[PDB]
Amino acid sequence: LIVNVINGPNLGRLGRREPAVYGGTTHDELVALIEREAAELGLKAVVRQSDSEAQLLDWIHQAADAAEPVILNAGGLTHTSVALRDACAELSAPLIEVHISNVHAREEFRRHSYLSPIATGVIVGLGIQGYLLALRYLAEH
Amino acid sequence: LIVNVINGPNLGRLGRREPAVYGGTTHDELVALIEREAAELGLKAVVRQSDSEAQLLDWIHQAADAAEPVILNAGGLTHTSVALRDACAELSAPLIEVHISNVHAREEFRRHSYLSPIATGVIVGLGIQGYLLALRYLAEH
Amino acid sequence: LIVNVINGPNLGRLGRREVYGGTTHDELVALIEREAAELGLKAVVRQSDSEAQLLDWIHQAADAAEPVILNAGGLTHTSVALRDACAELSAPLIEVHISNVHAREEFRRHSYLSPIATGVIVGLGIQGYLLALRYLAEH
Amino acid sequence: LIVNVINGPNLGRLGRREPAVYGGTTHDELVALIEREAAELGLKAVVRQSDSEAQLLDWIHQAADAAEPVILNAGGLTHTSVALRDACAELSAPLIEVHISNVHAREEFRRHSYLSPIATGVIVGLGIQGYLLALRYLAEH
Amino acid sequence: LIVNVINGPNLGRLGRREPAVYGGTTHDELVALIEREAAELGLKAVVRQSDSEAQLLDWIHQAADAAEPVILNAGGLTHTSVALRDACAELSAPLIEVHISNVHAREEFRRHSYLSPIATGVIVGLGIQGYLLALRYLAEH
Amino acid sequence: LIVNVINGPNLGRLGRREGGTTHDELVALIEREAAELGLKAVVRQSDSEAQLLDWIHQAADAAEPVILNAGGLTHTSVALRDACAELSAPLIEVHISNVHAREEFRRHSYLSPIATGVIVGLGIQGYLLALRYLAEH
Amino acid sequence: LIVNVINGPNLGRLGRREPAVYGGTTHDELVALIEREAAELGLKAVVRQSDSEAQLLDWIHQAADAAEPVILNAGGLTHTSVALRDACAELSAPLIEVHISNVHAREEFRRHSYLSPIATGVIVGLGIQGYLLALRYLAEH
Amino acid sequence: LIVNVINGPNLGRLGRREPAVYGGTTHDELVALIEREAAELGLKAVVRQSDSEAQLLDWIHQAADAAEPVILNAGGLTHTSVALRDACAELSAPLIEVHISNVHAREEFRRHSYLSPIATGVIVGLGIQGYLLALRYLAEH
Amino acid sequence: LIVNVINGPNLGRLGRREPAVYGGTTHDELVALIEREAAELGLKAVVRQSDSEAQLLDWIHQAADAAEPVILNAGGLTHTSVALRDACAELSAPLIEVHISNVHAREEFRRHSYLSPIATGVIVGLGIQGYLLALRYLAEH
Amino acid sequence: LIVNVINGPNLGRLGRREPAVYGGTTHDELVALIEREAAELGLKAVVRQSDSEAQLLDWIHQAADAAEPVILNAGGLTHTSVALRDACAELSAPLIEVHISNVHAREEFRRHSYLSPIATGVIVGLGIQGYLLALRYLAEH
Amino acid sequence: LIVNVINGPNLGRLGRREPAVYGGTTHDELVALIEREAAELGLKAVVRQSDSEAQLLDWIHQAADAAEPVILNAGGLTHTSVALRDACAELSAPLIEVHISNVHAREEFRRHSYLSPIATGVIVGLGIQGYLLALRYLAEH
Amino acid sequence: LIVNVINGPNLGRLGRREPAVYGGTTHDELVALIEREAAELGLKAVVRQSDSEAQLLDWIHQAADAAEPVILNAGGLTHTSVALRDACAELSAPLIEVHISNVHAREEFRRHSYLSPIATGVIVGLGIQGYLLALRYLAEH
Ligand SMILES: O=C(O)[C@]1(O)C=C[C@@H](O)[C@H](O)C1
Ligand SMILES: O=C(O)[C@]1(O)C=C[C@@H](O)[C@H](O)C1
Ligand SMILES: O=C(O)[C@]1(O)C=C[C@@H](O)[C@H](O)C1
Ligand SMILES: O=C(O)[C@]1(O)C=C[C@@H](O)[C@H](O)C1
Ligand SMILES: O=C(O)[C@]1(O)C=C[C@@H](O)[C@H](O)C1
Ligand SMILES: O=C(O)[C@]1(O)C=C[C@@H](O)[C@H](O)C1
Ligand SMILES: O=C(O)[C@]1(O)C=C[C@@H](O)[C@H](O)C1
Ligand SMILES: O=C(O)[C@]1(O)C=C[C@@H](O)[C@H](O)C1
Ligand SMILES: O=C(O)[C@]1(O)C=C[C@@H](O)[C@H](O)C1
Ligand SMILES: O=C(O)[C@]1(O)C=C[C@@H](O)[C@H](O)C1
Ligand SMILES: O=C(O)[C@]1(O)C=C[C@@H](O)[C@H](O)C1
Ligand SMILES: O=C(O)[C@]1(O)C=C[C@@H](O)[C@H](O)C1
Repeated sequence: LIVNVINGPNLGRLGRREPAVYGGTTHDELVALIEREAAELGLKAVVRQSDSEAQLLDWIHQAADAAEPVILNAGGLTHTSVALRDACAELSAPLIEVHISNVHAREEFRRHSYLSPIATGVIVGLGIQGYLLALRYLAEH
Repeated sequence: LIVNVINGPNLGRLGRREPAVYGGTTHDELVALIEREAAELGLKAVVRQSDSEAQLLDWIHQAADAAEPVILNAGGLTHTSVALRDACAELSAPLIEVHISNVHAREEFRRHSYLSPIATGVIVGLGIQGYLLALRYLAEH
Repeated sequence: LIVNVINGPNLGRLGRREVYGGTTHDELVALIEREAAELGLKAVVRQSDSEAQLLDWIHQAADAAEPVILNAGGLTHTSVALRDACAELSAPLIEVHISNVHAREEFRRHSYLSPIATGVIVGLGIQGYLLALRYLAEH
Repeated sequence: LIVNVINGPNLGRLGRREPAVYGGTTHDELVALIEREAAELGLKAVVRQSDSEAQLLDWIHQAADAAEPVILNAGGLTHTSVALRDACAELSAPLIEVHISNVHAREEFRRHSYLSPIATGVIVGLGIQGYLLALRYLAEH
Repeated sequence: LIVNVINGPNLGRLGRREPAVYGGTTHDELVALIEREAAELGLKAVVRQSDSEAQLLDWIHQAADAAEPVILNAGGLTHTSVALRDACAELSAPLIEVHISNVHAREEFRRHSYLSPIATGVIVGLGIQGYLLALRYLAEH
Repeated sequence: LIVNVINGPNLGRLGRREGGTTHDELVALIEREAAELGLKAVVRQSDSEAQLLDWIHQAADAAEPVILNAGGLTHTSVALRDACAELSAPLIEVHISNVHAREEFRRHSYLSPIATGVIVGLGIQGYLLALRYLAEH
Repeated sequence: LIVNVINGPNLGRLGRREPAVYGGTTHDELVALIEREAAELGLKAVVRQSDSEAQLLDWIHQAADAAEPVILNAGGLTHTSVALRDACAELSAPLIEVHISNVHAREEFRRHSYLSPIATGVIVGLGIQGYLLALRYLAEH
Repeated sequence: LIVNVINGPNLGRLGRREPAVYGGTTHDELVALIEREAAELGLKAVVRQSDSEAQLLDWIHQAADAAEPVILNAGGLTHTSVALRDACAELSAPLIEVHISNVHAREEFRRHSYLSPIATGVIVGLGIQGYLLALRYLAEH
Repeated sequence: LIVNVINGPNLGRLGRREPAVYGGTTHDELVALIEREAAELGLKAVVRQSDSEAQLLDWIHQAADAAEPVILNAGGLTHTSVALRDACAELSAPLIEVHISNVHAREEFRRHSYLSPIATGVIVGLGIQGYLLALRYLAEH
Repeated sequence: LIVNVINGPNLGRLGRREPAVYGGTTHDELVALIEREAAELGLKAVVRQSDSEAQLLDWIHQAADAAEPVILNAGGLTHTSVALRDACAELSAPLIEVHISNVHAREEFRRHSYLSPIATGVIVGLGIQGYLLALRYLAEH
Repeated sequence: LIVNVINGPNLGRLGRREPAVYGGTTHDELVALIEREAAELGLKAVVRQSDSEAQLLDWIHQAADAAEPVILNAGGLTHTSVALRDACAELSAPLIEVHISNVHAREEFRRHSYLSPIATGVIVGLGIQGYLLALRYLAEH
Repeated sequence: LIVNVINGPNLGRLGRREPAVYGGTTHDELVALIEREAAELGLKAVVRQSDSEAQLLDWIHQAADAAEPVILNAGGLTHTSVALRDACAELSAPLIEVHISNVHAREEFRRHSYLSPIATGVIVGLGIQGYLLALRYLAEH
């Protein structure tokens, strides 16, 4: 059972700066953490990160075609991209929107998400653990 | 450690009505589910519900005095109540805001929350499992 | 059958003074019960300044599949809790306002109930409640 | 005592389309039903319908000049006509604004009315019976 | 010469938290300072606090029936409660809206009050002394 | 301590037209209450924004507190706000009328977010209530 | 030459019911005044009034083809008619918008005009004499 | 098949007193061009224009009863008429909204249409050829 | 009877720039025109210009104490000054707001006036002749 | 004459979902249809699709350099990209914006386009036929 | 070649109250810096400050008549003054708007400028060096 | 001492067409001017341009990891890109935002920038010299 975990722009640099806002973990540490939690639940997690909106669209496309669930932290494109929203709306399996930081306690523009209205559900502010709680929801649904 | 799970107006009726929106589980079964998960996790779950703002405020106050964390589904008061937000901001232990339904796929006025800017984090649209995921985050701190 | 008339905060002091007419709350319960007997209905007329109490009355009506005529006072404009309790009614809900809320302060022009109500009557004074009965008498 | 019942554009076709929104009663049938209820109340009803704003303005002018009350379902002109509002503000007898459908459960632009601030009262969402109820109000003054 | 001083939700806990916004004086201390100033001024002050909306309305109804002035710090109901405003609008004697904190220098939502337009006057930002100044006004009036 | 009471535009004509207290009368009341509180009140009025700014600059330099009724400039003047922001002693914004029961435009104030506190609609006594707060620090 | 004076809906009832929001002068009396004042200025005024938008459009069309000035009191259509603003935008000669009452001292919706951005100029609040002054502007070109 | 092409206010004046914002083609030349295209397409076009909203409504009621498609350029009433929108919402055959000018390159208010949300589709800015393209859509369905 | 004509900031420089729609007339030539016309009417005009807000307020205070009328072109302050509005709001005689240019055909910020709602009337876009029309109005009251 | 038909993100997947919203025609079959209609018209169509914004900008830069027309369905970038609008605004030949779906009958965010104000004109809701009607306008200019 | 540097209200107090904003340089010191840099560049700088709007207007009127450029830091009047804006629009030589602090990083009202749309360009946030950069642009014309 | 100058989409085509907006200088020429003034100043300028947001993000990451300053003309992404803003907010060295044209003099959407609030300073409207002025600020830190 495959679960795609997809990270958007700038998330490749997790841990290098403001560990107050996004955690101390780097992206390789995140990938290993998610893979371990996913094996413990009976799932396989494919974890991918890209700064390129076209590349993220490609991965969502493949997820739609294989009818696989998506855990998406779209970074900045969360608030700006209709193209990514429409590609995510093709997913027949669940879609969990994840934000490491509490986007409601930050700038006003971070409060609006193209993704939330079409997601199965949203987890915000729970730090890197939010990804792990999303997998666990997909294990039980 | 004690975790408080507080439910706001109307959630006493959980399970009888709009089962595609809220669960099929009743509040009684909900309380049981939470307690069992909390037990597994090394925690103790104190799960209470009320339709009165004054009573919710009283329980939040108690949690603040006790330095205990709160998992709050405020129901309609989420969107309307400054008095509740202000009492919640007194918590020193974590506050997770939970909604059973995906408040972002619903009427616009449900997209606005007084609680979210002052919560540690927010979990929405993951049905009743959002409560159990919130327990799991607090297990980790 | 039974029709529930539910009045919200401040409405206990009807006709008292210190817009809404000179009829008191006692006199209105009597009016509604007279008119409803005449229509062949049983009217239960209840008032509470407590939101939680209003909800419990709504919940009861919804369990018994009975109609509600609701003047929710200030909470018309402010309570999502109450809207959601009323959205559970399977029998009709008629939202009533004694005053013409459209001829007053701008904030009184927004109701959380109207979108989920069967219909709404506004500005016709106390008779508003009687017209709602007459509507419910025809179903 | 004459009461003037006035219907705006498109309502000549009542009963024929959107019966789920505007009822299955035709406009001839409405006129009869209203005339009957008026007589039972001790009133005489003059029911008229035009798709023409100039026409509806004329009939309002006559009602103002005879000091007769008006029951008005102005149809789409509810939302758009300042001219109709002003003609109506001249009236010294009462003005009751009626809508068949519940205009607050429908498109956002139907929630705004130039007539409501200047009317004695408003009835909405009670079907055709909404006209009978306004007649009952007027018999009582 | 009776003055009612009425405190709304959360204010039973004054001085216990956020002492930089609301002060270090407790509610019981505040009762005593208000009582002492009211005596100096030739007034009898009745100081009451509640978390319950319905209870505040009853207190205001009694002030209405006895033509007594009210000094009101409605706390969070300031910005949300029309029922509270309506009850206050029946007062024939002066009404003083008081806030301890400078509500204009805090969150945007605290900058709107249902009470101010119908109050005699408003004092904000002058701490606990705001209530004492409102007493002095009423002794003058 | 010296406390500066500053009145903005049009306030020189108080008492003419609707309280009945004139500006001379107002100065006199303020000075009395100030002395009863152990303070020396300096009360000035100007229709000129530049002059108002100068008075505020001087209170900042002398670390004195200001009671300010800015009149119509309350709702309009960023330059006045910034001058007041420089004050290290408390600033109290006072309005004679209840600005919240009037036109919408009067419900916005450039001064309130930077003031220590605001007193509105208590008439001329607001100036004396603001004196009393200042006397207590 | 010829100057067109066009009044829109409700304005044929000037004088009766009414003001003075709009004066005590009647529409016949207004016609006489304008004609007289126009005579004195060496102009011929043609004064016409209609509650029909299509009829007012027709009169503007005639003025556009005759290359004649227009003094326009559009009534409620001032605030609502794009079609009237488009007819008037065709005029090559001057267009003077006139309102009897001071539209800026009334309801907010009257403060908005489709005609003002395309008019040569606007006169508001000077009563009926408003028309006579526009004539005198037209006499000077 | 019969197709109705209905032009609303001021469009009788195509080509006379203004543009190209609108082309140099007169209404009669547009009628001839539309009839030639229709015939080439195997259809019969009926082209009607009015400055009167009531007349437009009558024509729309007829097309609805005749189950005939409509190409509508409602002119200024596009932006203003709820009554025209509702008459159009009843058409069972396609409705194509056409504007000669590019309404999106003009005033802000031209950018809102009551008709677009209930139209099959919309063509704007393509000049008079827009009508001939709408016809061609209808010949293919 | 004395009439005050008061021009605000930058107006001293009339006819230096840019001749539509401020005109080619200088401030000196405008004083002379206003004076002749005032005499023709049986009135005395006192025409004054200043770039100082305080100076304007003083001139307004004089007219208020002398129960004299004012024709005011506040220039930029029309849009920005509550002080100037409050000063004019004291005038017991008529106040006419004048603008040389059609402020409705210009920047959106020029369509808001603090003066218009308290003025007797308003004249816009009729050039320097606006001031003479204003005098004419005052001659008749 | 080369015409460029450019499709944006997700549109390579046409025909796979929401047929319904976008039709059953695949991208391959669309290219063939547009090629064949172009030939009928004496044009040569070059039909390209990409998920990459950078790639779209290069294709529009080439059309700007070669002075060739563009039919552009920008998909989600329609409502979000200034960069795309600016590159389009450089086009010297006609630019026709196409949407397969009726974007005004869908979410509010879809009713805003960066492209429309600088397009020659806009065709929406006519299905894939919209691309062929756009070719036909270009054949005439 | 003369260059007017004009400083608006409160800027006389530079240096002695907000090093973080604003900076440590006094007005006298800024004068000497600017004159020095200007000499380096072959310009003569005239640097002037006033808290009086009438005074600033007069200096802008003078630079207008002498066709000299202006570096303007209007302080608070930037956000509030139409009069200042209009005087500035008369300059034929370049007008450089300067702000010492980054006004986009501050309260939302400092983000609106009446001067930006009419300036040649604008420099913000580069501290006092902003004045010296503007001179360098003017030295290049 | 390295300074990176980074240009966004369409800016490769500088100088070619639109020279009254963006100058007649081409990109190659810009790079030569920038490198020459950086030498003059004791600095090394690395000047790059890309139409790809992913590439831009990578350039900004490398500047963050090297603690180098950035002068950024983001082009259209200025107004639209949160992902860009976030990458820029990692920069420990100064960030200068530069726009060639005066964005406040253009369309309203150009007056909003995601970069301004997190930049050190912003230069707009000063043409190509804007970049050289930003180089000079940075020389002086
Ligand atoms: O996971 C984060 O909280 C986020 O999604 C990442 C980068 C920012 O652009 C988002 O707004 C928040
Ligand atoms: O958990 C639910 O999704 C909710 O919190 C409950 C009741 C409603 O009032 C809230 O909007 C959503
Ligand atoms: O009965 C009505 O007029 C009302 O519901 C009663 C009290 C007020 O709070 C409502 O706005 C109106
Ligand atoms: O009868 C009413 O429901 C209505 O007035 C009739 C026609 C529509 O235009 C209104 O919005 C509702
Ligand atoms: O007195 C106080 O400042 C307040 O009234 C009390 C609690 C908060 O909820 C109000 O916003 C401010
Ligand atoms: O003191 C008064 O209430 C006020 O400050 C004076 C003049 C007006 O401009 C203010 O809005 C209120
Ligand atoms: O004459 C004017 O006052 C007006 O044009 C006439 C009738 C109303 O509908 C307008 O708002 C004002
Ligand atoms: O044909 C069009 O350009 C239009 O429909 C005609 C007249 C105007 O009122 C519309 O805004 C555009
Ligand atoms: O005469 C008028 O056009 C105006 O009063 C004069 C100067 C400008 O500042 C106003 O906006 C209009
Ligand atoms: O062709 C369509 O209708 C559209 O251009 C394509 C995809 C969506 O992102 C647009 O909103 C509509
Ligand atoms: O130069 C400064 O940044 C400013 O111009 C000075 C004073 C404040 O009023 C401005 O907002 C910014
Ligand atoms: O440098 C220019 O002024 C700009 O940064 C470049 C391209 C456009 O998209 C921006 O709005 C302005």
